[PDB]
Amino acid sequence: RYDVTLDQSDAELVEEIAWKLATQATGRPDDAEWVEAARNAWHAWPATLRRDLAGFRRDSGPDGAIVLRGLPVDSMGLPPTPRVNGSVQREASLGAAVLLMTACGLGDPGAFLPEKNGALVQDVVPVPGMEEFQGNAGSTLLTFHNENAFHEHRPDFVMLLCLRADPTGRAGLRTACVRRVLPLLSDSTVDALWAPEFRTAPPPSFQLSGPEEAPAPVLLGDRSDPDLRVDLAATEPVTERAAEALRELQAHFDATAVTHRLLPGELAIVDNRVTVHGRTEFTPRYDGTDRWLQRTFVLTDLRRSRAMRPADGYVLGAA
Ligand SMILES: NC(=O)[C@@H](O)[C@H](N)C(=O)O
Ligand SMILES: [Fe+2]
Repeated sequence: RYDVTLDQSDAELVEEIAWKLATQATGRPDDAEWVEAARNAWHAWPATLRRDLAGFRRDSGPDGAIVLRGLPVDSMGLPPTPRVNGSVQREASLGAAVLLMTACGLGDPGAFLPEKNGALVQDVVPVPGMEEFQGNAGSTLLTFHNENAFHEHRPDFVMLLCLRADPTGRAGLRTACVRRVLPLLSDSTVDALWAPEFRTAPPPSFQLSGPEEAPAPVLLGDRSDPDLRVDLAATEPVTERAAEALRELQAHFDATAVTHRLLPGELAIVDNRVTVHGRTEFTPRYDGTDRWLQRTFVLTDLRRSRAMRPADGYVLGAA
């Protein structure tokens, strides 16, 4: 129940709902009125899909991820893949519709002002000159991370909708769940990961060489079913045992990861409380045919971040 292919009937209904939202709803995706329309439209989805999503929200399973297949994307109408840094989806579209409806089903959408200018629907596309970036515009191997790990109100879910697959065949999303990793880790590493000996900075998407947060543990919550907070690029160990812990953690992420090559109309939803993600190295063409995902973050309890959301909006900033 973590790999869901829409049947023809459900696929046609969601298509209808997404078109209606994209073409008839007033305003544009970042407007509160559009998110409200998306929230109402979500409740028109077939019960089967709403039940699937509700089940995943309640229990994201041993891999902490779900992939839905057969969602609407306008492949014939799709323009060349953007090649600019900071690319975001400001205009109404089927992709924005699918993402924002689903976000309202799982919680609410949200974004962070310093990243992709706080857009609710963000492009994940390779950008010339950014090949070596540990982030959405890169094409070198992207290390495993919780999304925006530094942040107190980091995404609860990360949703990635494929508009255009990587035509080269080398790119794949990788997800690794701590539920697979924990039983395999050495006792010394587990003890290390519970200790406040790890310091984490914002990812480069926020800025370059940003200020690191205070030292804290990687593992959080329940001893048997913990959450985690780590970024193998942005998390610095404060002690020697923390360094070894990170090395062993990395090895087990690699060993336990599931690799997904997404196709158009496929939506991966990663539970960011328990699952890290990364991406394989690939060689972009930079000819408008490259990999194109759109990404929306979900906050399961938007209320918690009110102090960071002026006018009770969907964009989180300082204090
Ligand atoms: N480390 C991360 O969380 C990255 O995915 C970052 N949000 C980015 O878009 O590059
Ligand atoms: Fe990420």
